[PDB]
Amino acid sequence: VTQRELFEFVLNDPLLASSLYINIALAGLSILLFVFMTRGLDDPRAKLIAVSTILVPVVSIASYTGLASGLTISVLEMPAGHFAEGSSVMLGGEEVDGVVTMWGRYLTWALSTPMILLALGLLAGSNATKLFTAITFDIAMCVTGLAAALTTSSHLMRWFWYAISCACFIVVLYILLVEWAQDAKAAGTADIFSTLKLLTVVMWLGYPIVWALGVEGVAVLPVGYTSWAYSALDIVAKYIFAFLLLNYLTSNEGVVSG
Amino acid sequence: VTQRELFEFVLNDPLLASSLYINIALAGLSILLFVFMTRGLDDPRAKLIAVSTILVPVVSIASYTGLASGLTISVLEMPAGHFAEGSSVMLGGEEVDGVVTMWGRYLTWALSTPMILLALGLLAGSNATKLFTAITFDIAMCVTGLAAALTTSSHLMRWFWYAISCACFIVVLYILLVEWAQDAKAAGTADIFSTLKLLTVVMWLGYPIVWALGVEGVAVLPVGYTSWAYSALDIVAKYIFAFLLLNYLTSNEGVVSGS
Amino acid sequence: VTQRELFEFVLNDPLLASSLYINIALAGLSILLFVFMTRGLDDPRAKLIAVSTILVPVVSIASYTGLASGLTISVLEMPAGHFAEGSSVMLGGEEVDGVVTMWGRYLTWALSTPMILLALGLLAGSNATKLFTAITFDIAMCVTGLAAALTTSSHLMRWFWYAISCACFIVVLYILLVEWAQDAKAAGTADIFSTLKLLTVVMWLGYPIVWALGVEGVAVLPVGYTSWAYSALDIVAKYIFAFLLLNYLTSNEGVVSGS
Ligand SMILES: CC(/C=C/C=C(C)/C=C/C=C(C)/C=C/[C@H](CCC(C)(C)O)C(C)(C)O)=C\C=C\C=C(C)\C=C\C=C(C)\C=C\C=C(C)\C=C\[C@H](CCC(C)(C)O)C(C)(C)O
Ligand SMILES: CC(/C=C/C=C(C)/C=C/C=C(C)/C=C/[C@H](CCC(C)(C)O)C(C)(C)O)=C\C=C\C=C(C)\C=C\C=C(C)\C=C\C=C(C)\C=C\[C@H](CCC(C)(C)O)C(C)(C)O
Ligand SMILES: CC(/C=C/C=C(C)/C=C/C=C(C)/C=C/[C@H](CCC(C)(C)O)C(C)(C)O)=C\C=C\C=C(C)\C=C\C=C(C)\C=C\C=C(C)\C=C\[C@H](CCC(C)(C)O)C(C)(C)O
Ligand SMILES: *C/C=C(C)/C=C/C=C(C)/C=C/C1=C(C)CCCC1(C)C
Ligand SMILES: *C/C=C(C)/C=C/C=C(C)/C=C/C1=C(C)CCCC1(C)C
Ligand SMILES: *C/C=C(C)/C=C/C=C(C)/C=C/C1=C(C)CCCC1(C)C
Ligand SMILES: [Cl-]
Ligand SMILES: [Cl-]
Ligand SMILES: [Cl-]
Ligand SMILES: [Cl-]
Ligand SMILES: [Cl-]
Ligand SMILES: [Cl-]
Repeated sequence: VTQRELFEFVLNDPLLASSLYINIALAGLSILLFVFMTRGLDDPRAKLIAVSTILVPVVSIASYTGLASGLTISVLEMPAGHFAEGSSVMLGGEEVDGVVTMWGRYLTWALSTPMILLALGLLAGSNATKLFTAITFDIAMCVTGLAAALTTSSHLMRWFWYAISCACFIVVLYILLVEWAQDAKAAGTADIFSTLKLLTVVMWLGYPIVWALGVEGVAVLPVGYTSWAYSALDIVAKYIFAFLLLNYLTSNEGVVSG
Repeated sequence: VTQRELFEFVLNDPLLASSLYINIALAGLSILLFVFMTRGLDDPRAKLIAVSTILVPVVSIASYTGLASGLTISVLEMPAGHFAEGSSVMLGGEEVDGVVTMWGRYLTWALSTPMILLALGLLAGSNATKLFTAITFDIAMCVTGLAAALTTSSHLMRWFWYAISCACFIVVLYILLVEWAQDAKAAGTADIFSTLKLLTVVMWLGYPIVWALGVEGVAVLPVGYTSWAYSALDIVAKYIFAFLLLNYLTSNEGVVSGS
Repeated sequence: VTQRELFEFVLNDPLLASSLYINIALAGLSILLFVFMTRGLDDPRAKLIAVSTILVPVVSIASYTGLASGLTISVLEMPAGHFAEGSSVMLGGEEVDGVVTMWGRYLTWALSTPMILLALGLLAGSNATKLFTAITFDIAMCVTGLAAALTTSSHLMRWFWYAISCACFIVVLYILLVEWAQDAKAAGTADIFSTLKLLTVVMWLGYPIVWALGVEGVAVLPVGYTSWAYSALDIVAKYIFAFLLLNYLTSNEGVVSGS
């Protein structure tokens, strides 16, 4: 399959196309809004938190460009027994075996989610040890999930990588729910943290669910539905999450200064 | 050549399959042990050393799964003049030109090795400059080793990359043997450091040798033995190494405190 | 299109081959020269700058080896509307459609440019916030540049990434020209920083110009000429830039010794 065919496949499919191009527009508009909102920051620690946050939609716009252009999408055949094995996709007038694997999402999450975690950790006044733990295991979760999506030799290996990824995820969840909830009180950011933490935990839990229900998993959701589900999660987990963090940050630059 | 053909290819050859699936379980079992061993730590600095150390077997289980699943393995045709050139593999009933390239190892080494170094550097009370130097050259060592294995155009190029990788390695060896060995004194970990240090250097020194002997080098060793050589080296350079460091840490948390 | 075909295409193409092999040599000689020059450094901060600087030619030799070997080169077909669409390369013995894409340059810039910036920011006495910002957007610039060259589906998509990459570039430019220019005055390195600042801004502006003029862009410059333009830029932006920064550092260790 050609990159252009996958690019044409995205266009031609209103559902799939809208899920991608809307976030290219939204992520781009977010970057511009966030830069305008924080233009007045003077404190370097507050600025560090703002840059880290702004990088979230910066990575997002590139991720969606990679997906919509076909650069980071592949057509893969599922292993023996996989709920979607034997499926076909059809590019233009031709029909090919396999499923539309949008691995570009999983790959870029390894870049954007560490930035969400770094911004949140700093906001909560975390120490280096916890930031390092959250971030490394977070990256490990994103990479093993990518590996699971790219494995086509065995149906079991796929879910095994999915398990490894879930294990790394509980670590991140633990420091978010336990560790940082405490740190935030000592930092004077318990209020905004509890909000972002609640949002983060609930929205993030959605990704592995969507993964299991879409073509990658048990395939009960079509490609266009699974994509909008992720694009919807991103809109909250990234764009509104960042708007709320930066909205607070610009009104509380002094508290975050340290 | 599909991923499916490489997966089962690991089978039908218990010599190769064992070296892989065995470390998957040893890595996982090591992770469990370490987590319960370090349940007592409370010092943020001692906690850093532990997490850094625990990540080694974490990257290892994923690395072996990538290899075992056929995800990070390929069949490459060696260049003219290469000893393994003109070889076949046959992923089943059909035989194809090339050799079984397990690049999956070299790729993850750029992730695991930096963590081993992070742990050691912290133990010795190293400063940032030395940590930065060790980790950057260690990563360069791994990536060029990976490039060496993927180069199929020229035999001399493969060896040129090998040479570059060796130059980066001496940089790591130098900080281990000369720099940190001295920092460990001011940190008060010279004792445990010398131990881990001696272990690390001897074990790492074997990876390039294995590479040179395996199918990607002179090809005197079979993919099964080379895989076991590495698999054996990891058990020491990673798991047992992690245990020694962690064992010390749990018993001497106040030594590496400074928090 | 095999790696070998690419490796042989470079050879038998004097322009292209010379733009690659010459810098494998210049990078290597630069590494030796810089190590020799910095031998007497003792302050940890002074040595951080030096190591960060030396890593520039280390990444560079590996980059050029990757290109000369054919490992990081590919033949791609340009999208409709591209002034290089439907082009032929005549690779090996048979004419092949597409353009020789040396994407290995963009891939390694993501590793080398952050080191140039770390060295400069340190030289200017930058806080961690500006260093984080400069380096992350620099990496974003490089990765989206690589994505642009790797995009064959749409012509518009290629220039859009180029646009995103440019946006990231202005952040780096602003930090160099606005932020660090003022910081260097407090760090007592105003003179040398302003010099390296300018050399850097001028040479870096050269890369997107070459990208746009070369085969990746409007194609007014054939592959061998686009390659020499990049190789000429690297000699100034990397090797002589590093030579000048180290020349200053070794005569002013105390000025940047700080902590
Ligand atoms: C808006 C935007 C993109 C919009 C896209 C749109 C609308 C696409 C529409 C597509 C359509 C309709 C498609 C239709 C299809 C076919 C249609 C057809 C006609 C063909 O048929 C169909 C029908 C579905 O099939 C991008 C912005 C993109 C924006 C970018 C790339 C911005 C970059 C900014 C940066 C990078 C600033 C950074 C600033 C910083 C880091 C500032 C720093 C300060 C701190 C500085 C310090 C510390 C260094 O001193 C701070 C205080 C934090 O601000
Ligand atoms: C146990 C495990 C895996 C076990 C696997 C086994 C037994 C596999 C067996 C396979 C077989 C027999 C195959 C046979 C083949 C048949 C093949 C065929 C296809 C036919 O079937 C045949 C026959 C040869 O051919 C994994 C764990 C995997 C575990 C993972 C991925 C864990 C992640 C979590 C961590 C590492 C927590 C970390 C917690 C930390 C760092 C907590 C923090 C504390 C500090 C707190 C702070 C910093 C947050 O404040 C600290 C003190 C550091 O602990
Ligand atoms: C010189 C060199 C290479 C030269 C290559 C040449 C000339 C190639 C020529 C090719 C030709 C002509 C080809 C022709 C083709 C065919 C021709 C034919 C005839 C065959 O037909 C044709 C015609 C085009 O088609 C490499 C060096 C290569 C060098 C390397 C790889 C060096 C590594 C060193 C390190 C990594 C040290 C590092 C030291 C450090 C970091 C020291 C640290 C100090 C601080 C210490 C601390 C922090 C640890 O405490 C410090 C102060 C920073 O120095
Ligand atoms: C901007 C993107 C965000 C916030 C992405 C978040 C992604 C996750 C929390 C993904 C988790 C997964 C698992 C826990 C199991 C395996 C599969 C994944 C990758 C979907
Ligand atoms: C867990 C894995 C470990 C500790 C791996 C260590 C690997 C090395 C020290 C590899 C070194 C190599 C060279 C010095 C030369 C070229 C080839 C390599 C990659 C095998
Ligand atoms: C050693 C390499 C150096 C100094 C490389 C510098 C590269 C740039 C400044 C590249 C910038 C680019 C853009 C701003 C737009 C898109 C294309 C690029 C990647 C050429
Ligand atoms: Cl600042
Ligand atoms: Cl993303
Ligand atoms: Cl802690
Ligand atoms: Cl590993
Ligand atoms: Cl030092
Ligand atoms: Cl480079």
